[PDB]
Amino acid sequence: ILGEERRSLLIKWLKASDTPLTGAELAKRTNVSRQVIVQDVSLLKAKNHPILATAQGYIYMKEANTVQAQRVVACQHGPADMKDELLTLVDHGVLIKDVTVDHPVYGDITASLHLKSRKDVALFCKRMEESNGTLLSTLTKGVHMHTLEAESEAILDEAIRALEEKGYLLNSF
Ligand SMILES: O=C(O)c1cccnc1
Ligand SMILES: [Zn+2]
Repeated sequence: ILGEERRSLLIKWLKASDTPLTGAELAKRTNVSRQVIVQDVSLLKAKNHPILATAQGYIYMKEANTVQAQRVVACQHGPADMKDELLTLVDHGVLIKDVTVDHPVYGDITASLHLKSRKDVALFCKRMEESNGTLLSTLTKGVHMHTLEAESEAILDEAIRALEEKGYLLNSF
């Protein structure tokens, strides 16, 4: 009963929230561990709840008041330019929805980043360097995909052109 009560609260809180809720926050609200929250959300996903774990916390997927522009972008940068690439995108008001790496063993690996602010980017880059941080390894020579989302196609164009000026796009060859 208590586990089902806890998961009912998680759904309520995620539906009411306009921002990601960290596993740590959800764990503190329910007196469990972040690991228990992982298991709760896993069970909810198997019940077809569209809950996504992002780099900033859990979100319940729903639609916006205006339909946003979206684009798949092929990128490439050196092993020290991740923070500058991501900051360039959020500074143009672009949501960095995900990143995909073409891994020789796993195939395409996609992480739901949902980076939106400078603080999102700074905290994510710090946490990845403090861990193993090998999602964008020497395996693809920095080549990777992003799904980007913005209010207009004009805004995506300016952000993508800002990537090219820094040499962060995959050069058609
Ligand atoms: O965009 C990048 O460079 C990136 C994003 C997530 C993880 N590693 C690299
Ligand atoms: Zn990138």
